[PDB]
Amino acid sequence: PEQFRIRRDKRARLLAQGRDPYPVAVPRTHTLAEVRAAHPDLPIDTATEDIVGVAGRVIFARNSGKLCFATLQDGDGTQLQVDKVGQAALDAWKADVDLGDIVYVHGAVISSRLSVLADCWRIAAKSLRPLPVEMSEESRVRQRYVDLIVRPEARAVARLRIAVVRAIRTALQRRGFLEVETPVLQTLAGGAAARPFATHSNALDIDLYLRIAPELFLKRCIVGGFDKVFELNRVFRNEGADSTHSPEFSMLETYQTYGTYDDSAVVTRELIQEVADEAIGTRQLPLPDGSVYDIDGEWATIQMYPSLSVALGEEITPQTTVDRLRGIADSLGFGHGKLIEELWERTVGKSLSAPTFVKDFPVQTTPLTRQHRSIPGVTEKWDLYLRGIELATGYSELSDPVVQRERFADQARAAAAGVLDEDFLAALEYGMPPCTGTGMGIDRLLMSLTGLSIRETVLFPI
Amino acid sequence: PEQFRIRRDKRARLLAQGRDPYPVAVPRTHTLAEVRAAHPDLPIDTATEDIVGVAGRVIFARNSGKLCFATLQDGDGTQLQVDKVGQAALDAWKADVDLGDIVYVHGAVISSRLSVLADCWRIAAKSLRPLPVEMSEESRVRQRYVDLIVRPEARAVARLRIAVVRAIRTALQRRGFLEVETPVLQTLAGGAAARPFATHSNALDIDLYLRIAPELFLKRCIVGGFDKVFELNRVFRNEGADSTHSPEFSMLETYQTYGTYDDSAVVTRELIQEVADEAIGTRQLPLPDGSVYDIDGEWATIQMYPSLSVALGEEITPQTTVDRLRGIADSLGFGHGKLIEELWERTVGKSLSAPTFVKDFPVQTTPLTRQHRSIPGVTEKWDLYLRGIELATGYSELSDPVVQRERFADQARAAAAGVLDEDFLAALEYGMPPCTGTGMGIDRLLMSLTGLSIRETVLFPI
Ligand SMILES: CCOc1nc(N)nc2c1C(=O)N([C@@H]1CCCC[C@@H]1O)C2
Ligand SMILES: CCOc1nc(N)nc2c1C(=O)N([C@@H]1CCCC[C@@H]1O)C2
Ligand SMILES: N[C@@H](CCCC[NH3+])C(=O)O
Ligand SMILES: N[C@@H](CCCC[NH3+])C(=O)O
Repeated sequence: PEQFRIRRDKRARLLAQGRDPYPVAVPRTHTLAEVRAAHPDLPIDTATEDIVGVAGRVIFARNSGKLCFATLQDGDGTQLQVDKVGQAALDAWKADVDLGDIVYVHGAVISSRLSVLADCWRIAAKSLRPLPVEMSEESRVRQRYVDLIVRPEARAVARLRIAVVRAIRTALQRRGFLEVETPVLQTLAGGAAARPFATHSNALDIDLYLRIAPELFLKRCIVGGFDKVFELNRVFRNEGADSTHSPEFSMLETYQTYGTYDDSAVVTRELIQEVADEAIGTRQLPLPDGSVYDIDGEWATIQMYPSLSVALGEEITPQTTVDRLRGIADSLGFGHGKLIEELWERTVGKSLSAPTFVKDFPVQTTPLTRQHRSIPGVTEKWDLYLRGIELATGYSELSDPVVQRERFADQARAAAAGVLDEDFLAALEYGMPPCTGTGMGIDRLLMSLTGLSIRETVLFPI
Repeated sequence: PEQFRIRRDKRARLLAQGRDPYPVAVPRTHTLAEVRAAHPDLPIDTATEDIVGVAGRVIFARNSGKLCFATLQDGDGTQLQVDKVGQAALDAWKADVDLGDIVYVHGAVISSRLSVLADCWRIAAKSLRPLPVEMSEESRVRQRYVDLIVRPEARAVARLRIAVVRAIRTALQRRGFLEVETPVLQTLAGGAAARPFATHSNALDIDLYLRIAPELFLKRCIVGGFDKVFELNRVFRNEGADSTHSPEFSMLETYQTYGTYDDSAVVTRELIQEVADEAIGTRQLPLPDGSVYDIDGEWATIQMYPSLSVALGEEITPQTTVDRLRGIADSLGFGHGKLIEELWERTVGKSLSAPTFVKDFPVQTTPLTRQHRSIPGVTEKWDLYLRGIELATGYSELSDPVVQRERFADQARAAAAGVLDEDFLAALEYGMPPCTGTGMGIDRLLMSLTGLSIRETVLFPI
């Protein structure tokens, strides 16, 4: 609290002295990593004539006499510690240097009874705030910058999420997918059931809506002649937060002409497995529960109605009235579809461990997905539940316009108190070849793979 | 207008007949491209026993007698045209098929006095809207889906923008950069001078601000130990539209520890050149003006004050009063910095052809960029003007906090009528190693490379 001020003192009396604590440039030559990787086994307490210039953060100090010792930590986490040139050197070192301070050092590299000793040295930046040694998982998230410095785990994760996301891109691109960019500000926001964030434009004297999802535009792409498209990026759903939900988040969507939810469920499996392999290296996923979640080999596929039927010891179908459902609903603790999914989730959903697609969903609650090819009353959507998390949905995509138009009229009357995406429908009545969309949640993906909270999967939330 | 209805008729009387015009699946085996690429020179009017199943869009028809002919166009643009099985076949073909209709065909492939002839065939989708044969550059943008189908140029561009953006990622990643993701909804929006879009959260009973730029968060990353970071993605600036300006757009930012605006100007050059090469294949850039813009080899670097001095036949410096500037301003047609840039742009800026960085900018108007190392009164920012477009800016980055804090107080009093990013400043007073940010505009990048309007560079604007 106090030593805040002391650090400011130390800054001032380096300006007026004309030494620079925020130098433009400082001729670093190697990363601590690069040093390590060059010099694995050096005979301890022998020397080598590799001059280098390295920068780092002083995190351990042990100042004593003619000689000070200190740990330098590259930002990536790597570590290298530190007669030679000048006593004034030592006095500045002793008097000027605190911890959390960024420091360049020149010199040759040696083994300690692996450090370096100084031709030159200089401050690259003066911290006017000492690093704390514990911090609340909440304070942590509010100051990720410190987290990242002091807490290793923050580092690896941040890097992982990145590694994963590269993995995804690598994979889709290997399969001949083209990443596209579609609007975020939209005249009306479609592609999912969520309340949008609305904002005012000065330029058009109108409101605008942050995209809850890209599907409608991504579809317009397929129309326009895209074989295979994805768009990995952020969506905004104006609603509550919870372990699995957060109002802005990063989402994959995917679309493949000439293929069905059967095929896309396959891709989605391989996709996820490739990711694990690229970014983690095992399909036997370690967890803070000491446990290991296996995701290798093949994954089960069950139907919603069937699997639910077995669960309630009773046949349930598209046919089953609301009253029956409602009643069964009560026996345990709006409309048909909503009840089926509720019941399904509430019974079969919860119970699952290993990786499982469910498929064949109540039409009532899947207006964008095609009617099932043989079975009446249902659509060709899957969900994919992975270690007990709804991670992804695939669809055989509703290409028919008039069906689709109807699909909305019903949805629309649903919340009336007395406007459709006419352009989207225009799009469809130009032709849209058969295709299967997926959607996947990137935090849930990591969460599902790791057991980390949604608050740890991303750099900066609130 | 009328033939709208006829197409709907044709749809209905295929449902009630139990044939399907929006089939879930249709067993395509090859893309028209794949066919072509397999069968270059086939002896014309000879045959081959490669059965395949291909889909396409019927765009040319010539129905006549026992035999109909029609061009099929893959979405990517490729083309293949089309006794065998059944007369009913021909009757459906004649009666059922219109243009813009998506069509699967099975059979073996042959050379025409390169088409295919039909084992099987089926509709994959029925267009209830005929393609128009011209359309306004505005109507075009409002229905990109049609544009893409009927207008080749729409295609290539869409693909280019994608190719470019992959190029960028390829390049940065080759140089050891890590793409990150930072908030879009921000408690206050910083990183540039623009009015934000504001939106209400239901959850927090508060307003929120769409990011005008990532710099502040991207900086917090560098603090946290990122060596090299970028973030390619969308920003929102709540302001006018014009040939170079649009309220939501896609932007690269970049940050490199231990390097200066000198270095980043180098990267930015190589980056741009690599892109051209990957996505275009020449640095001698063809244009609708018949002309060619050369971007190869090295590019000029001039200083703002100097270059302006020469322009007005008079010495201008940090020192030059507002009154003088204002006066010179009048001689041709707020504050110091604003005048210098205005004058510079208005005189030297306009005059440039070949690719040129300007550097050494008035501090007044660059609060985030470090003070120049030797020269007083200026900062270490460059702009990069490419074929007469402001495409990119680099900075040697202001790491000092107290300076930075001050920088804002001045900015803030500037628009007072009587709140700073305290967290950002907190971040900085933990330490931020010397580094150089860039920012680049993706549409301007393409615009600069091609001569295409900002309205053609993106898929869906308004
Ligand atoms: C990380 C928080 O993720 C989400 N937050 C909200 N608020 N809503 C959704 C997710 C998420 O991951 N979603 C996915 C969307 C595609 C299908 C799987 C899943 O529903 C919805
Ligand atoms: C395609 C429209 O681009 C822009 N629109 C607005 N409204 N503002 C800017 C751009 C753009 O490309 N910008 C760039 C930002 C980084 C530095 C170069 C350039 O200023 C600002
Ligand atoms: N739009 C879906 C994702 C794609 C589903 C397949 N078309 C969602 O928001 O969940
Ligand atoms: N934030 C800048 C781009 C990065 C400049 C370098 N720090 C802008 O909005 O133009």
